[PDB]
Amino acid sequence: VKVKFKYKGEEKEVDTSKIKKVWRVGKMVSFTYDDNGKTGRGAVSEKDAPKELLDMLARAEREK
DNA sequence: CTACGTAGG
DNA sequence: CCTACGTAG
Repeated sequence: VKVKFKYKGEEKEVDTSKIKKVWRVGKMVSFTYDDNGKTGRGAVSEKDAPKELLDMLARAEREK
């Protein structure tokens, strides 16, 4: 149910509902996410990015 | 080793 | 300022 990525040498999983912001960098989907009020950072490839997330990205792009 | 987007302490 | 991320150049 969550986004799986690697950040600074480790695998992580975050529930989409935790995403704050998302944007595109080449083929990479980059983002920030809530970690208790603290702001995490994560990135994953679009091939490994899950629909919902891709959906958030689209809207964000559409908007702006 | 550079580029690309964006924010973090 | 500048790294971190995935992928290409």
